[PDB]
Amino acid sequence: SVGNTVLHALVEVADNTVDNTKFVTSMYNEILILGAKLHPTLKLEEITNRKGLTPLALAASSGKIGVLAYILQREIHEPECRHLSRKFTEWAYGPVHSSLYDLSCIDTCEKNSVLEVIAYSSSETPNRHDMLLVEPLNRLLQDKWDRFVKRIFYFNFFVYCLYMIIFTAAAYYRPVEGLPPYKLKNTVGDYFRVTGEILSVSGGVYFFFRGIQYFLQRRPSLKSLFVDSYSEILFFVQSLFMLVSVVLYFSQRKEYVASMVFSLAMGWTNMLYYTRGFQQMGIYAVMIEKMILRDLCRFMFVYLVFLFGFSTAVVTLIEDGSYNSLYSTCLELFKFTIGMGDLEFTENYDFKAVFIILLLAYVILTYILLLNMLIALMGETVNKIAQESKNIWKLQRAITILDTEKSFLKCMRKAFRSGKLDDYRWCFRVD
Amino acid sequence: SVGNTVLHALVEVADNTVDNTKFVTSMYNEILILGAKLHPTLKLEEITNRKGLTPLALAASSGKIGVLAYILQREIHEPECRHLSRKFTEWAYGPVHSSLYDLSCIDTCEKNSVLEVIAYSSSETPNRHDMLLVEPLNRLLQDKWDRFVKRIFYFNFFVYCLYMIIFTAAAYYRPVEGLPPYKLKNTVGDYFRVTGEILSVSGGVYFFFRGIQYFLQRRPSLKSLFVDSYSEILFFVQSLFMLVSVVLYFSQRKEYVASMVFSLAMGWTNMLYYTRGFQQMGIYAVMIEKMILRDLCRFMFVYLVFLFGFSTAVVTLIEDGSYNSLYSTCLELFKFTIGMGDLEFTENYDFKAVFIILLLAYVILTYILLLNMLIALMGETVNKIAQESKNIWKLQRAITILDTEKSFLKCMRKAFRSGKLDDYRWCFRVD
Amino acid sequence: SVGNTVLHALVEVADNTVDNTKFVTSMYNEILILGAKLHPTLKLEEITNRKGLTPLALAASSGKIGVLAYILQREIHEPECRHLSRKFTEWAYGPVHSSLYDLSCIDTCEKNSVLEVIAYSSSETPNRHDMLLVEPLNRLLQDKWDRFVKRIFYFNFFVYCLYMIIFTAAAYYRPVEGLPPYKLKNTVGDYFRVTGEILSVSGGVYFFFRGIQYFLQRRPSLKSLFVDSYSEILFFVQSLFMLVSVVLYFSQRKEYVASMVFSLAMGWTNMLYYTRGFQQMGIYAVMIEKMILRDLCRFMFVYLVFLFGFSTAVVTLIEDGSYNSLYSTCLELFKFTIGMGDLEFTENYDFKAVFIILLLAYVILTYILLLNMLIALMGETVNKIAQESKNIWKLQRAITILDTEKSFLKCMRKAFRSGKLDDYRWCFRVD
Amino acid sequence: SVGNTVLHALVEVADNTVDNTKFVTSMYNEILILGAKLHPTLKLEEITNRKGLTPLALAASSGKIGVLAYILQREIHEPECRHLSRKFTEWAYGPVHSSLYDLSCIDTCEKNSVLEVIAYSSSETPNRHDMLLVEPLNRLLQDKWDRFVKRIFYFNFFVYCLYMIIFTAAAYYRPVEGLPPYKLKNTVGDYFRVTGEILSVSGGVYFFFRGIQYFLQRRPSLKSLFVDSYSEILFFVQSLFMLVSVVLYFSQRKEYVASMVFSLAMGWTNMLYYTRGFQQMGIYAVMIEKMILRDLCRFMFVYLVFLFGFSTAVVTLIEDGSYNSLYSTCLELFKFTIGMGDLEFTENYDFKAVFIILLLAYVILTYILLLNMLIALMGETVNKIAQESKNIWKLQRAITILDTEKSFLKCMRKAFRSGKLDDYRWCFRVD
Ligand SMILES: C=C(C)[C@]12C[C@@H](C)[C@@]34O[C@](Cc5ccccc5)(O[C@@H]1[C@@H]3C=C(COC(=O)Cc1ccc(O)c(OC)c1)C[C@]1(O)C(=O)C(C)=C[C@@H]41)O2
Ligand SMILES: C=C(C)[C@]12C[C@@H](C)[C@@]34O[C@](Cc5ccccc5)(O[C@@H]1[C@@H]3C=C(COC(=O)Cc1ccc(O)c(OC)c1)C[C@]1(O)C(=O)C(C)=C[C@@H]41)O2
Ligand SMILES: C=C(C)[C@]12C[C@@H](C)[C@@]34O[C@](Cc5ccccc5)(O[C@@H]1[C@@H]3C=C(COC(=O)Cc1ccc(O)c(OC)c1)C[C@]1(O)C(=O)C(C)=C[C@@H]41)O2
Ligand SMILES: C=C(C)[C@]12C[C@@H](C)[C@@]34O[C@](Cc5ccccc5)(O[C@@H]1[C@@H]3C=C(COC(=O)Cc1ccc(O)c(OC)c1)C[C@]1(O)C(=O)C(C)=C[C@@H]41)O2
Ligand code: NA
Ligand code: NA
Ligand code: NA
Repeated sequence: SVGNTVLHALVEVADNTVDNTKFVTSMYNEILILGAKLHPTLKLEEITNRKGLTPLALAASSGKIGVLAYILQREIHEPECRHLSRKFTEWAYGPVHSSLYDLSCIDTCEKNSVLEVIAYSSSETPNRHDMLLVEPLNRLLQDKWDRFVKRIFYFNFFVYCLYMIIFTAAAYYRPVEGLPPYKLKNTVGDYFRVTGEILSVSGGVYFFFRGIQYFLQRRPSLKSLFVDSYSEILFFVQSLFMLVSVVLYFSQRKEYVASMVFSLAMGWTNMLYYTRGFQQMGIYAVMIEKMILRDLCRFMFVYLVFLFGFSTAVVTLIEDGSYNSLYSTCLELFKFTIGMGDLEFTENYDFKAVFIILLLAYVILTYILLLNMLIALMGETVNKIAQESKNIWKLQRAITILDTEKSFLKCMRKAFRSGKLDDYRWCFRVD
Repeated sequence: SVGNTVLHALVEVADNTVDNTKFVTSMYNEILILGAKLHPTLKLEEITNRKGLTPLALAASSGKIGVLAYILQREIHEPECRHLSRKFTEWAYGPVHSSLYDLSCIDTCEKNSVLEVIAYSSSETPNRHDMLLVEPLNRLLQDKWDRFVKRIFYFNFFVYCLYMIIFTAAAYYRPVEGLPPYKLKNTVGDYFRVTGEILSVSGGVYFFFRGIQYFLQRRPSLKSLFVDSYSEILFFVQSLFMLVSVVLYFSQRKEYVASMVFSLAMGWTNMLYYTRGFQQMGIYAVMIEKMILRDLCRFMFVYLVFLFGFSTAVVTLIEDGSYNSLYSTCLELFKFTIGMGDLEFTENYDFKAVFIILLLAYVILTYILLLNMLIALMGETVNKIAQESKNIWKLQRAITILDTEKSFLKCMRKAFRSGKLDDYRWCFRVD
Repeated sequence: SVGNTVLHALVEVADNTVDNTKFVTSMYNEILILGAKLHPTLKLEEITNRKGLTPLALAASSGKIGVLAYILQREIHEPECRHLSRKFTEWAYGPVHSSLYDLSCIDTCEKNSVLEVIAYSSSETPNRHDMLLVEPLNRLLQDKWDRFVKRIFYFNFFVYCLYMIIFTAAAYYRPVEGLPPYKLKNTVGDYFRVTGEILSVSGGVYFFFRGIQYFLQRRPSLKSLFVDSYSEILFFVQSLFMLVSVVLYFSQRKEYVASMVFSLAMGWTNMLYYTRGFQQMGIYAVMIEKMILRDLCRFMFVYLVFLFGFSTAVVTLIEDGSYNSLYSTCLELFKFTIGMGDLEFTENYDFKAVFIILLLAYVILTYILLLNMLIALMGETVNKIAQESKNIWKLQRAITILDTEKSFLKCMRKAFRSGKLDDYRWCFRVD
Repeated sequence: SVGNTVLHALVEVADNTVDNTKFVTSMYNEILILGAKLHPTLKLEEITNRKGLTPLALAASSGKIGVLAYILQREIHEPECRHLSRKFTEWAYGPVHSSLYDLSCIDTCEKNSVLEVIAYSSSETPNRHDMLLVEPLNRLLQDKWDRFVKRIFYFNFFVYCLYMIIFTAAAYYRPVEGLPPYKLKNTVGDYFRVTGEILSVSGGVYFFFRGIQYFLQRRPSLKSLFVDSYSEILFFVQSLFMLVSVVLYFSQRKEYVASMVFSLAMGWTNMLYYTRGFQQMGIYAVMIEKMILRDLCRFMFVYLVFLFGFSTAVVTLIEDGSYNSLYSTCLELFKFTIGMGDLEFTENYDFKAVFIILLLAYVILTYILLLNMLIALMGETVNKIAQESKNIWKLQRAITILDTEKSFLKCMRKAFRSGKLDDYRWCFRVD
């Protein structure tokens, strides 16, 4: 009905349990063998459904770990069936076994490769996180990293550091005259300043168009828009602030500074994107992302409810006879959170006992709030957050490898390890 | 002796263990079959005890989850006994099993339904918390939520937000002249102000009478008054502050403001009641409630003992030669807890070493106390607090559904799924 | 060699493991039966060693919980041996079994009873903590609590509250003239003041002599002096401060205030002693004690090493050209711990970069210290600290019951449950 | 190929698992027996590879705890093979077994002893950490500690305390005249000052040469430089600061103070080195070392990225119309971390909303950072950090014993327990 065959149904049946995995594996193997015996001329696994996914691509995209692990490491040691295998063993010693894997459909299917569907999954799949631990995929990604992607990624991080340093210098040394745009001066420092500004705007345009390219190629669902693509959204919003700053700058508004500094701040925090992909340092940025997306909404809602309620109570209580505004009272109550609450910031009230009782209740409740946030987050420290962060680190490495391979910047796409070692299957030697 | 029958004794025997659950289940099944064979004209499970509870209602109210799960999903596949079943399976596929459950006695018994006794239990029962996860009850509550209760609850939350915004505006813009009540002025701003005040008092009266209705219909035991009914108590106390404010306002006392701001503060914090029912955000309000009721007493007693002891020591030590009162010293020592302790807030003493030693001991002991509070709370985070909070979220969802169904605001009570599909058992189709 | 018999050796063999406990139980039963058959006229278990301990008292004092549990609940249902049993079951129903336990040697041996050795042991024994959960002992202690000790303990806590309130009032309203003792005034307030002072000194003398009595009766080893007897030490030191205050007061030194306030502070914190014995509120009172005795020494040593090192570095760096003392610099660096560190508290230096680097290093290191303290304490929260706190709560209840029974304040010692129900064995009915 | 024999390769087989440990045990026993039967005159285990390691030294250095445990406790009870054993039982009681272990190759091999290779390994080995718990090694190290090393270590700690007190006094009382060196005055205070300075520089020279000696003896790889030899690196850097201070002092620079205070601060914090060796107190210093080396880098990178980004945004936003420098803004934003952030530290801007939004975002993000650091560190508290800290404590105790034995300060190296009890195997009695 959906253009698929029995193998896609087999992929759908599996639920990453031992018995169902073995059942699906047995059916998959027997069906492949019988299909080869019935139709030796047909490629059984190359039929794509209406979504353009092969059974291997469907297993990769659907989060079916057992099926993917079986298929990628499938090996056959009987006549009339060796042509259906993907793994081939070259040497068999005690501790080490050297074997050739098939890179076909893993690096490219011309629509949807295995690494692409794994990396660019919706993140709502059951356990895609561990799919990169499968031997051929793990070693392929590590080889791609150590070969050429590592240097390219470090170069991109260095270039981003230069871009941010130039942006910081250009923004720091912005002229303080009124009503932009500003006329240049013959002093060399001003030529360096405008060169830095031009480079900053160029980088902003680059990130803007890269963000548009990402959103058009990925087409986020608008429900998982922030769950995935978080770093891309932050880079795009930083570029949006940069371009709004350019518009305000040429529109003769000093409010361009209001945009620019936000972009500047975002730009520096966007260096955490490059931190992700490091085994030790990337975990921290991953945890920041997950806390902001997942655990910050409820805390900020409850905290702002308490802050607004008690600030409205306090500002109602105080009357002039300084701080008479709701904003000032909100700031004074927020100061308690940062350990700078005066607790006698005004005397412009009647019923001092009421004012002090309100502030003490706010303090006690706010510390209860912070304590409950801590407790709620520490309830998830039993192997959950650590495993999730290591998994996201692996996924970021995979995504970086895929993006760098997509760019290649050399008009040359060849990045295979062993080559076509007839069975031209793009072998991959693993020792 | 208490008007009950053997089935209620069977309910009492069970203790939510596998062996006793199976034993009680076997006895219940055999008793029902034999009773139907002996008295085919009698409804065996409809006999109520002195408390008006059927054996199903007793199992639900008593926290006997195994017996409840057996009864609600009871199915019979033999002649002469099909009329004793509640579950009826109509289709049996691999992944799909479509069945009709019996809603009789779950939505209403005319005195005590299953959902009512589960939701309004004393909370001291063994395992009521997971009773809402039993398939017919979970599906029924989710159906009621998604059907009509979700919109009504969101509307009530929106109306409460409007009420609180109006109250905040009316209280913020209160006149600052002396000796209320204040004469209405012809300016439109004062017409809006008095309209907002009238609406605020109307909402206060509404919450006051709803609190009275809740306490009269529930009749809390005065020992679990705060363990359950916490949100209702907070709403009622907020309304009490509002009405005391009205009395003081018309009694020509400025002290009405002292009441009003507390109500205002409480009103905003009472928005957390609407937060409960959200799977992610409601856990925070649940944790706040549990910490205030359970853990705050211990910490507040120990902290106040240390604060009062050291403040009495300090105020005794200092002598005039500002802060000479016990209240001022208590505030100055409290300031250490919020990171604003001066540690040299006065020089009006002899024995500077004694004063500084007292303050340092207070600081060290207070941080020891806060550390031990953290430790004691973190000792309870091993899958306990999180599970309790998820359970309370489910219970609040059920309570919201029951209250909304009780109101109905349409002079129409019927909210059944499948209707009378002869055996008119108010079927509920689950797929 | 040590005056003991076979039963004491059997007690020593046990190590609170299932197999060794069963072995010791079998040997104890068989040797008791054989001894009764060989010497029917002798009481086998009444022989005491050189320490005055019976085998039951040795098992209780040595922390051999399995042997104690077997002996206290020993029951015999065969002829020629019933006289060797302690438990006597009178009724055996399904949910309830009504039995008589032997209180002989549990309430008194005239030297060392079971409850006395359990409560007043060094606390270094293996599992004295769970010995109070043994059915006869748990029910006996709960019965003693609910019968008469509960009211006496609450009365003592109330009297201590009155004593501390009187002390706080007398010390707060101390005269501010120089050179005590102070001549009285005919105003009634001064008569109340001197009456309060006399009552405060009387309470101090009472606690002084009670502390002496405790230390003479227990004779602490001076190595477990603080691990046990912590509350008694705090009460004794509070009384010592009171008596030193009396001496300084009559010695014409204002330094009596230096003593008095410490006593006052200690007195208020000593209310936590009465908090212990409550299942919930007592936990903090337990945990604080442990943190002071166990976890505070190492943290304070490391923290003071860092504080003193960086304070010496800073005070060396700064030079006059206010804070030039080591004490002032130590206070200014301590202020960082309480969130009140200025970070520019002086400009009296050369090399501002060095000063700021030192302060930033101190801040980062101190927050690492606090973080590592938290981490180390949280590493022991996996059922260890909480269980110890519950156990110490039970032990404090037992100690309170024993002390109250020792006092009795009625010239009447009998507090047995069932009496001499021939075999007059001071029965205790458990249902 | 590497100068080894079969025993070394067999030792390399083990991976500290039960099955491979048993396999290696059986093969090692059979190889030794057959070699003795084939070559009775040869010492089978004395053959060293190109690294100078015996199979025992290889098992110890390679972190093969099971093989080491078997070899060190090897015992033989058959003829023609007793000469191959190391453990010899002298008495066999029920709870006590008194046996003689062979100290040969444990105290010295003349190149690489067992204790030396265990203590001075790279720390990257699988399970060297628990090798010190092997009965002969644990008892030997405890015997060396209690015999003579405990007093020597406490003497060294006392001498270091005197050195640091003298250094603190000499640096505190440094003259405040310009342009060192300072001329000695005839007043006795300056004689004490110059004596203290000479002693401080002498201690610095001592630690400098001891650091060089250590680095020459170990030759760290420069990649594991800080993970092991952290304490020696800190002592060496303290001495480097001392000697740079000496050079600047005689170079007529006041900047010597800039060096001296660092060597003062480090010196006091280097007392934590002596804290290691206490069971309870040393864990804190171990945790500080691990926190600094492992976790501080990533947290400080992310924190400094946020601080620098928002400081650049804020300093760009503010314009003169005080704090106009990036350094001042960085300090003002750092103040939020220590609870002293003003949140209105300047008004020299336009767009107050932008400034306040930036500061609030920085505050919220920084507290998210601290919360995530806490969470990440608490995720590793499930028996991981505590066990590693206890292990490193045991390692430091062993290192202290080895260094003290290396010094001996008595021109006498003999420290064996039982001596040559014929078979002169340097027996060690364990009971
Ligand atoms: C798009 C979103 C969701 C976002 C954009 C801005 C407004 C952001 O605040 C938030 C909301 C916020 C505001 C204030 C405090 C905390 C969170 O979170 C990010 C967003 C969140 C941060 C903090 O997190 C990071 O950017 C670090 C980071 C971690 C992992 C990544 O993969 C990453 O990719 C670039 C970046 C930085 C800001 O962009 C920033 O510099 C300022 C001034 C505000 C931060 O909104
Ligand atoms: C009736 C009780 C028990 C209660 C009423 C008042 C006085 C309360 O303080 C307490 C005690 C207290 C006082 C100061 C600090 C902490 C706790 O807790 C609640 C009560 C507790 C809070 C904080 O908790 C909440 O109301 C949020 C909430 C969570 C879950 C809910 O189901 C809920 O239902 C409305 C509300 C808000 C206050 O009502 C408030 O706004 C002020 C000024 C004080 C709080 O007393
Ligand atoms: C005898 C000891 C060991 C002790 C006596 C004094 C000096 C003490 O500080 C300590 C050390 C100290 C000093 C400063 C901060 C923390 C700890 O701990 C107790 C001692 C510890 C405390 C804090 O702990 C408690 O007394 C609460 C408590 C808990 C459990 C109990 O069984 C108990 O019995 C009375 C008391 C209170 C003080 O006595 C006090 O009021 C002042 C001014 C200092 C405290 O020394
Ligand atoms: C060589 C390193 C790695 C080191 C040397 C200096 C600069 C150090 O800061 C660090 C980095 C640093 C800076 C500021 C805050 C935290 C960490 O960590 C240590 C180093 C770390 C510390 C804190 O840790 C300790 O020395 C305690 C300690 C624990 C365990 C040990 O075995 C130990 O051996 C001596 C010392 C103290 C300093 O030496 C010090 O006194 C000052 C002023 C800075 C600390 O650099
Ligand atoms: Na904290
Ligand atoms: Na924790
Ligand atoms: Na603070």
